[PDB]
Amino acid sequence: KDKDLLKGLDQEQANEVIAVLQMHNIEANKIDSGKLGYSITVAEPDFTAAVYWIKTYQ
Repeated sequence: KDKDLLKGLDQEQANEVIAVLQMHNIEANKIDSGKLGYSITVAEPDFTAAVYWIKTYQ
């Protein structure tokens, strides 16, 4: 249930991503890691939805 959605996007920038996820009322989890920094992960089966909502942020 942990995948890199972003790379090195700090909390101020991640606020964009967490917002679009939270807006649709989906399991949105904020993950910290070394190669990742700050990113947003979602429920494992809902992986498609996470990436889907970020398509409008590309």
